[PDB]
Amino acid sequence: AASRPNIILVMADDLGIGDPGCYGNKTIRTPNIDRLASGGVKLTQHLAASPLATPSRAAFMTGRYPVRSGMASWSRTGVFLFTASSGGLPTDEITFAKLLKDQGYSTALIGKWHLGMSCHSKTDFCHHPLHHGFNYFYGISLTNLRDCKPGEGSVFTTGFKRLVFLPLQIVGVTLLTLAALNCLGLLHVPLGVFFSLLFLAALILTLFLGFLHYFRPLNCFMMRNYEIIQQPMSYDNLTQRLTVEAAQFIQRNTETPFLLVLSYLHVHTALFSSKDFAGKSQHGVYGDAVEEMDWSVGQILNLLDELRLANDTLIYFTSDQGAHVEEVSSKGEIHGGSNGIYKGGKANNWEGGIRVPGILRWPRVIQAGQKIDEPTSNMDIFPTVAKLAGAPLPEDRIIDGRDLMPLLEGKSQRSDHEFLFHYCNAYLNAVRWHPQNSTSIWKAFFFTPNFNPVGSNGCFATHVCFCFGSYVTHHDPPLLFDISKDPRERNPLTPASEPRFYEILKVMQEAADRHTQTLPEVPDQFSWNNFLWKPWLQLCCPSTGLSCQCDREK
Amino acid sequence: AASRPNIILVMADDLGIGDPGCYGNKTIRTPNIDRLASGGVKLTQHLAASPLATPSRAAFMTGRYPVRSGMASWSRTGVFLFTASSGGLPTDEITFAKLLKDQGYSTALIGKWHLGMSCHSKTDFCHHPLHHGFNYFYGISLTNLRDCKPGEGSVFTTGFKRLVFLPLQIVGVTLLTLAALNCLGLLHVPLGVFFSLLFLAALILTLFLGFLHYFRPLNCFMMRNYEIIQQPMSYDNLTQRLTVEAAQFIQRNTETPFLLVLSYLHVHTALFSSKDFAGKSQHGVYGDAVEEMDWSVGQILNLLDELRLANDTLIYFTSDQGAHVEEVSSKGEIHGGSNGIYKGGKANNWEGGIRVPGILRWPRVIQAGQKIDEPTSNMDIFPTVAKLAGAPLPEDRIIDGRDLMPLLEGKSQRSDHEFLFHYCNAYLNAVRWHPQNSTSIWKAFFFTPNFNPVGSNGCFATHVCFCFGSYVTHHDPPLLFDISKDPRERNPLTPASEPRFYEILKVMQEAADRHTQTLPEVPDQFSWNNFLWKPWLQLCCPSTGLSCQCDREK
Amino acid sequence: AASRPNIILVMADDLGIGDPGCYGNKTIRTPNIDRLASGGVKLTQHLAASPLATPSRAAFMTGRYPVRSGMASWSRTGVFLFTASSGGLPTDEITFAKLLKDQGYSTALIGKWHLGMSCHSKTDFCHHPLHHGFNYFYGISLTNLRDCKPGEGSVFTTGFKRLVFLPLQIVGVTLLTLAALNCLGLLHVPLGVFFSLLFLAALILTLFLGFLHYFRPLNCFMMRNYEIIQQPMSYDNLTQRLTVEAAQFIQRNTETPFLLVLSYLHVHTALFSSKDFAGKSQHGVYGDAVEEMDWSVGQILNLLDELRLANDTLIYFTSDQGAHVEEVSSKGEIHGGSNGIYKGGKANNWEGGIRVPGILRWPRVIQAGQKIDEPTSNMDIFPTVAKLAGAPLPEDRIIDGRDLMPLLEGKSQRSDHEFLFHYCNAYLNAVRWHPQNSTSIWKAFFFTPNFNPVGSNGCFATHVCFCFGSYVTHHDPPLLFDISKDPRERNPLTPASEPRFYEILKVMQEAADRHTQTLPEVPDQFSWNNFLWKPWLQLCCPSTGLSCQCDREK
Ligand SMILES: CCCCCCCCO[C@@H]1O[C@H](CO)[C@@H](O)[C@H](O)[C@H]1O
Ligand SMILES: CCCCCCCCO[C@@H]1O[C@H](CO)[C@@H](O)[C@H](O)[C@H]1O
Ligand SMILES: CCCCCCCCO[C@@H]1O[C@H](CO)[C@@H](O)[C@H](O)[C@H]1O
Ligand SMILES: CCCCCCCCO[C@@H]1O[C@H](CO)[C@@H](O)[C@H](O)[C@H]1O
Ligand SMILES: CCCCCCCCO[C@@H]1O[C@H](CO)[C@@H](O)[C@H](O)[C@H]1O
Ligand SMILES: CCCCCCCCO[C@@H]1O[C@H](CO)[C@@H](O)[C@H](O)[C@H]1O
Ligand SMILES: *[C@@H]1O[C@H](CO)[C@@H](O)[C@H](O)[C@H]1NC(C)=O
Ligand SMILES: *[C@@H]1O[C@H](CO)[C@@H](O)[C@H](O)[C@H]1NC(C)=O
Ligand SMILES: *[C@@H]1O[C@H](CO)[C@@H](O)[C@H](O)[C@H]1NC(C)=O
Ligand SMILES: *[C@@H]1O[C@H](CO)[C@@H](O)[C@H](O)[C@H]1NC(C)=O
Ligand SMILES: *[C@@H]1O[C@H](CO)[C@@H](O)[C@H](O)[C@H]1NC(C)=O
Ligand SMILES: *[C@@H]1O[C@H](CO)[C@@H](O)[C@H](O)[C@H]1NC(C)=O
Ligand SMILES: [Ca+2]
Ligand SMILES: [Ca+2]
Ligand SMILES: [Ca+2]
Repeated sequence: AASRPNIILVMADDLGIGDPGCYGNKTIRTPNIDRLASGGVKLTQHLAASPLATPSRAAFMTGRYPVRSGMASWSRTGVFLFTASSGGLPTDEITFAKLLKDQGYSTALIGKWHLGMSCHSKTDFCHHPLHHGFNYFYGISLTNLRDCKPGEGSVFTTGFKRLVFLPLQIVGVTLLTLAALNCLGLLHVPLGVFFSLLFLAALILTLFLGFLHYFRPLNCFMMRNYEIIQQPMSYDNLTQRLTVEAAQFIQRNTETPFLLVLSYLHVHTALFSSKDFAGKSQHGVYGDAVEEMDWSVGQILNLLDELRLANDTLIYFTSDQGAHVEEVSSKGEIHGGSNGIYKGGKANNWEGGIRVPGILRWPRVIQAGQKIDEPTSNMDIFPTVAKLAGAPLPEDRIIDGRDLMPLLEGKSQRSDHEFLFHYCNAYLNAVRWHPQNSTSIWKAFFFTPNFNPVGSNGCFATHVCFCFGSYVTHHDPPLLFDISKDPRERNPLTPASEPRFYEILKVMQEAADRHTQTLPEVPDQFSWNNFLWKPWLQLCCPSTGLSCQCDREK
Repeated sequence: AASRPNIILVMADDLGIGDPGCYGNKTIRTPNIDRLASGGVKLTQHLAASPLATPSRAAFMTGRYPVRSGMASWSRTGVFLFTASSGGLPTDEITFAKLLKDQGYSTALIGKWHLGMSCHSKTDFCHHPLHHGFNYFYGISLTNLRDCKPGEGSVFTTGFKRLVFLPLQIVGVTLLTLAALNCLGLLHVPLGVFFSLLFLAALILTLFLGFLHYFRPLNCFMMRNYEIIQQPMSYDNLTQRLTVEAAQFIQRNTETPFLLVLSYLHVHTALFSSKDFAGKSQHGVYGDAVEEMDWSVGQILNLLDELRLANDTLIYFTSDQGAHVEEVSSKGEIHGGSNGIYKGGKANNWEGGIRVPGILRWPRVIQAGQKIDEPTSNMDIFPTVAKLAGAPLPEDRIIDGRDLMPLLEGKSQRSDHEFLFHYCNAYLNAVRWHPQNSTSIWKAFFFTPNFNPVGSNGCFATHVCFCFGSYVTHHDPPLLFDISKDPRERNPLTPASEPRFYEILKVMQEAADRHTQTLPEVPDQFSWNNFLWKPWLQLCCPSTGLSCQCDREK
Repeated sequence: AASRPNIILVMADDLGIGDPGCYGNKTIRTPNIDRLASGGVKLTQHLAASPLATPSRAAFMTGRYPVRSGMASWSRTGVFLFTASSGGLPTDEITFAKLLKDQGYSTALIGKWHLGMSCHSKTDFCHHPLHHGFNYFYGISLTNLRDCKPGEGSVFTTGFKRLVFLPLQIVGVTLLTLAALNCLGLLHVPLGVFFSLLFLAALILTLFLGFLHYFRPLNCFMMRNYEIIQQPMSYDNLTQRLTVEAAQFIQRNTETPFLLVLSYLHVHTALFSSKDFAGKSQHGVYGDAVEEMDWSVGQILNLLDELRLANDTLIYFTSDQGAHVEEVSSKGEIHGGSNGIYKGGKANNWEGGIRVPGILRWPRVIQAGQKIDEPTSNMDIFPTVAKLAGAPLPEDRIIDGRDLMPLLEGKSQRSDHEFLFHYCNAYLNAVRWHPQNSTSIWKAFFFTPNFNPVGSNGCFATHVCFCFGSYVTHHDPPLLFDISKDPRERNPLTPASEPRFYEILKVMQEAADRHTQTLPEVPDQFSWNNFLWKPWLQLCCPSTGLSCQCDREK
């Protein structure tokens, strides 16, 4: 309440709720994260606003459902995949960094943004962190990917199938069949037809080889503020470089209230580790990455102690969504983390998709060793930090998040989230209703993703499930659950609360009905126009030839 | 004589007469085959009707010289090389399986057929085993080949030279020369000429890469009856899978007279072995394959003993032709077996080409431990088994084979084969005359194959010798031998029997003359029309894309 | 003086003056070369006439500056790089081999020529050793190169950049950009434009792959006299094969005065060694090659002792120019030798480029253990050997070399080289003035090569420095040195001899002025016409197809 503490918000990438020690895992070392939970409050029902990166991060920055800002797609691509695309967090949205910057906070983003970069010109930076309330940025504008690390697979394999391999197999089989029919004297094949087929194969293959050659340097690079500093990105000491930049930022601000958003690349695939962590872990390179990340967190923690800032710094730890079930190396090396008890994971709205770790420590104000089981959202951070900074909330627009501090301080027992809505990109997937004066958590599913292998935990054919069409199965009436009684979501409710369906579904359907009546009519940041590679947007660190390449970090 | 015993005919692929233990080899373990010879009769002059697979097997199935059925080519290709080709054992030919099936035998083929599959439509199966007297088929329609096993060479290298590498070298050298002449100002080369050359190179290379990609799955696959069960064929436990199918067939017929043809893939190249045999042998992976094959034979033998069928089962063991001398890995790893004393081998009519093991066991009727040195043919099985089954011989056509049982039972001392003819595919290579009341074996050569390396045992330039033109050398007068005196064929007769040439060559030339007067005028199953790949004949096990691929065996 | 001794001239390739034991190196074993220096005279200021192979060897053969014979280029290519090019030592030049052959010497060249081969027809051999005074030739017509040994790099990388990789990157980026603009609806791209781009890429790549495939066999091959004997050249026992041919030549001439030029392939890159030398050395495969070369020299030395020819054989040892500083494996493996104290090296006119070992032994006439510090040239051999053979010098043309024997015999104290000129290919680089009755060595630089990495010893961007344009920096006034006081050339003279510049530069500039007034107007053996690959000049040892390939040595 206008006391202006320092604020550090830490976001892991695809860390599952079953990964940290303090959430039940007995073999992953996260001693510094569980230190945070033991010294503070550990949220038990903390819900990301989407099970994919870009929309979850949009909602975290704005305190607003991603559909309110057109940051959720209608197509299969739910996150930005090219740095040189025009979609991004709209210029008229207000982040908590801007709210806090307007109150005199020093603001910095270290690590992953994934909310766009430029719009019309490669230097307008309309969606860049520095245009969205951050005074300093060190990190990457897009995301880590398999493709960013050579010999680690590709997130584009499904796409290569429709657009490259299958057309090229049709052309090739047509050419071989025509040549045989010609040779057997069943068909005169004009050379023009052979020419057309060879020409088409050569064009498809050239485009494909161009994509293979250029994607990593054009899309996997490090920036400081508006400049490229390493292209392609090096994984050498990556996490340590992020740690040093975050520690240095804090040291520049020991007498100035500051806001640090520390947005790790871990543990999104293309897993990696320094020499100090490699090989020595529970579940493969995944474990080394998880606990390299915990090391980095401890380094920041030890800094605040050394600098005597720990008592009046609020620290929040989360991941943007749950771990990715379908993430399996071609050699079967099991990447992706654990969501523990809960079903599903990244890219669906089963509990393992959206229930993420949520830890808050603020030693001066928040009682240590607490545990909040009430439903909270990662959109709640926006109003929490705004009030703490003395920044008024925006009054020209809806804010879906709710201040956490009355709950964190014991002034309140039940959170201000009687209804929450679970979107699958742009499509309303599930409604959550934790009724008042009640303990149960009603959860209806307008649809469910068709898990690709039988009985399997995920959608291993398309690597992620989708939200619409052939990949999904609608349910009428809505398909109801009680998350209070079974977290594992392993039995769909019907015989128990049957004398209650139509009365409680009507109050949940009206909530959705009332809800989608506040959704206005906004540009789609994921339209083809805004998703596709635009040559004039491509940032290219000057090198020899037309090559994009430098290591100004070195 | 209408006693209807069970009948098992076992055919190895390219097993040389110098390979089995019971034929003199002191380092290959064939304990189950030599068991057969010790319990039965071991033929010393058993002669395949051709030194190549397809015609030898045609003659074995029909009891008839391959030229009688148009199953011998005039070109360099002597065996079928594509499953989707229309040549095959003609529909009007009668196999011993059909003769025996018409007497109520249960009939089965396990393993290699190599006598065609379909004619006009991919499902007419006009040449398939089930249309030629077999009630059940488990195996492959074509043959094992180097190309069926990845990283094992190719039988098509000679062909790649004429059709791919040499044209592509001409185009490439023309293009480089033209570019230099253009650049030096000696010749204006229109872009159309460069375009034509590049276009032609691209087309040749695409066709070649298509062949490299598709040949194995389109031609190396397992079938049961009319259905593909594994495509491409897996070599995992291959011989054991064949053993189980053959044992199961016998077990379905313990009270029904049955005919099992067991036609191994061993020891034709693409050699292979289970884990139980790999590495532990005499002469490389060849030895492991030979004695894996002997293991399989012992398993059938032990079955008949367990089931109490051994006493009234006739068993025959042979290979389709002699071992392949010219079969040498690129790394020099010596594949192909041994023909021992005899000269030549697979694809020529020297003794090592056509003299093959021939073992018969029938404990109730055939005295154990016997040894027949009289000339016999692998065409003799057809009338042997027909009489045993009570099936009358076809009387509308010539049968060249002769019942073996009077000889096997000691009722006769000299076989009914005063003259035999040795074809090199469609061309009469050699005449054999074992005169009556005589011991010598006169063998004339109308021509001989030009062994490619000097003094070498085979034709290592084209991998096999041929039967016509540049690869051969005619001889007038016919070039005479006495196989009784030297098996090694190491000295051509002239000074010894010189006062006998013109009198005995005239009686052998009249035999050939009389012989080729019975050869009628028949379709060529090896014409280009019938040898070449026809797209509409291609069996393709349904998979994703246009790919031919399944493992319904699994 | 018409005593007709035998004469052996030994030339290493790129052996630096800091490599032999007898010149100060304490870790390279050259026991047979330093034996030569201990038994004879070791020249301290022996200067190659050029720091590149072809012109240095031209000047050695003719006793004449390379510009006098048009054997120095104006372009970046300073040596012949194709056997099938028409440039070469002009037919009107006279070598010392021809002078000596005309006096009745038996003459032989063993090893590297690098002065051309044929002119208009592949069999005119207008520039071949046998047309330039040698009666016998065993060796290579061009040079050893990285490209002659597979997996050893390429001397053409810079060229691949301008002519292949950069054009192909422009075409590829244009194609990818056009495809994206077309796809985004900003530009209709006609198929003709895509076709043109693909066609151009295919042509560039075909030419490049043709160069990669054909360069080694077409340019790296062994000859005896006018015939190819091994194509491509084998490195197996290469140095030993050269040793045997040189020893055999001597043995054919134990009673006939003979001239042996033994021109090693060592130690030019594509380094190599027999089994007897591999792995056991100071500075890598370079050391093994250097001391394999010393072994070969000892073998010739021991021969003359065995044959009792050592006392009246004059032996000379040198290398054609200094070691190559910029020669570094891609894996950083340090190839190229050491120039010791002196600056620069191969392809520049700093002292390390042109100051080479120079050893003479002639036990009957030359006092052992001597050391000549006077400036001498590798052009001095021509008149030395001519007088020894009784051959008169050519009187229709200038000879720049000067007989060494008055100096070697102690009849004279100062050499006849008051002025020498240091050419960078065709461009006068430096003037050397060792004034008379003086000890200092004045050296002016009209220009200097711009060493590519900062402070680096060489020009590592273009692998060698050049002589003109962007790679060089002119100096007015000429940039003066005193080589007597500092060999390392590490301080440019100005404050010391400042009251002497304009008076001594005017006498050195007049020397150059007077000098270039004797340079006549001659064909350029390095014109594009004479450097470029001509298809009709290509020697091709007959093989299968259009392939150039044989091992008649075997
Ligand atoms: C005629 C139809 C062509 C459509 C091709 C669209 C071009 C796709 O653009 C791709 O985007 C990536 C940029 O990050 C790059 O790696 C590749 O250069 C590029 O091929
Ligand atoms: C300094 C920020 C970028 C300005 C440089 C503009 C030129 C960008 O050049 C880019 O190079 C890429 C591969 O080399 C291509 O794939 C892109 O089409 C091209 O736009
Ligand atoms: C214009 C001249 C073209 C003649 C090419 C003949 C096509 C050869 O057909 C080949 O047969 C095999 C089928 O088993 C396949 O592996 C290949 O698809 C195919 O290229
Ligand atoms: C089920 C028995 C076959 C019916 C399927 C008909 C389609 C066969 O498709 C075949 O695919 C091959 C490679 O994919 C091509 O090389 C052949 O030209 C093509 O005929
Ligand atoms: C239209 C412009 C084309 C110019 C290409 C010049 C051809 C270069 O000639 C090259 O020389 C080498 C001979 O030793 C060979 O290895 C290659 O065959 C050849 O490509
Ligand atoms: C015997 C001396 C040479 C006579 C043979 C003339 C034919 C030379 O053929 C050469 O083959 C090379 C690659 O194969 C090509 O690159 C050359 O353009 C071509 O001229
Ligand atoms: C923080 O609070 C604890 C407990 O009240 C105290 O021991 C510690 O010294 C405080 N640190 C600072 C920097 O005030
Ligand atoms: C703990 O994490 C590992 C991998 O990070 C996972 O395999 C395991 O299932 C997790 N624990 C539980 C109880 O799920
Ligand atoms: C087969 O014959 C042998 C010897 O006559 C006998 O020992 C054996 O029991 C017989 N087997 C059967 C199944 O009749
Ligand atoms: C026995 O077989 C091996 C290979 O199978 C062969 O090398 C050997 O020559 C054979 N024995 C005789 C006597 O030929
Ligand atoms: C060479 O000279 C030395 C010393 O004068 C002598 O010992 C040796 O025998 C001579 N050799 C010949 C071959 O004359
Ligand atoms: C001796 O030679 C080696 C390599 O041949 C070189 O590294 C070293 O510098 C040389 N010695 C001196 C004193 O330069
Ligand atoms: Ca994520
Ligand atoms: Ca065979
Ligand atoms: Ca040199």
